[PDB]
Amino acid sequence: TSLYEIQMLNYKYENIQLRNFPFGGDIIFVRIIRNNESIVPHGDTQLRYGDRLIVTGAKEYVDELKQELEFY
Amino acid sequence: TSLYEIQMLNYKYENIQLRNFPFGGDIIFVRIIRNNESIVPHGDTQLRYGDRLIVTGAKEYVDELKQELEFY
Ligand SMILES: Nc1ncnc2c1ncn2[C@@H]1O[C@@H]2COP(=O)(O)O[C@H]3[C@@H](O)[C@H](n4cnc5c(N)ncnc54)O[C@@H]3COP(=O)(O)O[C@H]2[C@H]1O
Repeated sequence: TSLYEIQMLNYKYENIQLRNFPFGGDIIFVRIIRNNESIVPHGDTQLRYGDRLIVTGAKEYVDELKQELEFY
Repeated sequence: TSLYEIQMLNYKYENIQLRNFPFGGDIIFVRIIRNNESIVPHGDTQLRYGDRLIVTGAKEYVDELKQELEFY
C-alpha cells in the first residue's frame, strides 16, 4: 500500500491550511475527497470536518497522522 | 485516484525546484523515484535527469507535462 485513506474527524484541524500543516516524517496529500469532489491539494487548501484524505508516505508517518486526525 | 509516471528526460528542466516549476495546470507530484529510491517531493526538491515523476491531477495537463518532459 502506497496510498492511504484518513478521515479528518478532528475539530482541532478544521480550517487549517496545508502550508501550515504538521507533517510527521513527511507526507504528501494526494487528494482530498470532499462533498462529491476530489481536489488536488495545494498550500492554501484548508482541511474540513469529514474530508477523506488520500495520502502517501512511509507507514510510520501515515500512522501518526491517522491517529491524530481520525482517532481523536 | 489515477497516478501517471512521467520520465524527466528533458535536460532543460534539470535542477529546477518544484517551488519554481512553471506549472500550467492542476497537478501534484506524489512521488519521484530516483536512484532506485521512492522519495516524497517538496518545494525544495530539484528535478533530475532520469527522475520518474509519479503525478496526479488534470489529465489534460498531465499530457502537456508528458509532452514537455519526456517527449523532449
Ligand atoms: N508534490 C508536489 N507536486 C507539485 N508541486 C509541489 C509538490 N510539493 C511541493 N510543490 C510546489 O512547491 C510549493 C512549495 O512547496 P513546499 O513543500 O515548499 O510548501 C508547501 C507545503 O508544505 C503546503 N502544501 C501545499 N500542497 C501540499 C500538499 N499537497 N501536501 C502537503 N503540503 C502541501 O503548502 C506550502 C505552500 O503550498 P503551495 O502549493 O501554495 O506552493 C507549492 C507547489 O507549487
